[PDB]
Amino acid sequence: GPLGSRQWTLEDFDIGRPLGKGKFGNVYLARERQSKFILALKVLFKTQLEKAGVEHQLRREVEIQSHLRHPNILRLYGYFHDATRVYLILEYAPLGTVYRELQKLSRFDEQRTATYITELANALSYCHSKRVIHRDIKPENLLLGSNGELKIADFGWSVHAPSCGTLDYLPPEMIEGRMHDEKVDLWSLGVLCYEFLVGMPPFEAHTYQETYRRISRVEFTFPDFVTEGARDLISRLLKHNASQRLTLAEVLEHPWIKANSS
Ligand SMILES: O=C(Nc1cccc(C(F)(F)F)c1)Nc1ncc(CCNc2ncnc3ccsc23)s1
Repeated sequence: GPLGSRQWTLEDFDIGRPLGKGKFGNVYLARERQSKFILALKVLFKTQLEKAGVEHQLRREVEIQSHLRHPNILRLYGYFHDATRVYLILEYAPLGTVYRELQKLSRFDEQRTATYITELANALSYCHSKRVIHRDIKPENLLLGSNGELKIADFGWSVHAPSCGTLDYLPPEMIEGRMHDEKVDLWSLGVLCYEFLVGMPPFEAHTYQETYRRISRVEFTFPDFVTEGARDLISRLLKHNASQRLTLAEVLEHPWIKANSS
């Protein structure tokens, strides 16, 4: 492909409409001028990265992504900069974010949910084998390909094991500033499964302090419609003791996953 070749500049691209907004910058549709290749560009600001102390994290993300190749991980082809801005050259996800899909549908059926969980678990299995922990799994970081396949994105917070918004997706060991490993992604997977079926994550609250309290205690309940198989998978992922959480192999072979995934 044309985005694997070169020292990229902004003048190499036609810029299109905004695809999304982020805390650290906007994402735009783009077209590479020579090849006419359609892609996305995320535009970040130097001052903003400097002040937050995250420039090395961005370098690490680009480096991590230079190695990862999986159909359920969104490609990051490389980056360039000008005087004031840094630009990430990204694979375009034509069907948008899972975050937006959930807003539109309110909740997902068991089939769509199990299918997304399967694809996520495959992507994460691959990351963990290449010892990469994602650490930032949530619906805004999950995008959809031409055929509706899930693609994980944003390795800006990723680390090699062991080692911005709400607390909703973070496990007890992370919110308490403790040592943590690959099992953090397993907790976030449980949170996602719940959110997909219910329409909101299990520790959601009006305050950071209440979300913190409920995560620490693993204090949550299921609405009446959540089936016993889904309850089982979620309860075996949302364990305070990280070592007790299901492995990804065990998720992919879970009876509820097997029955409902396409
Ligand atoms: O955002 C990232 N990295 C980061 C972010 C903050 C801070 C840091 C730092 F701390 F500095 F390391 C690093 N990476 C990302 N990688 C992929 C992204 C997805 C961008 N969105 C889209 N992409 C393709 N198609 C569509 C369609 C709709 S939206 C959309 S964001």
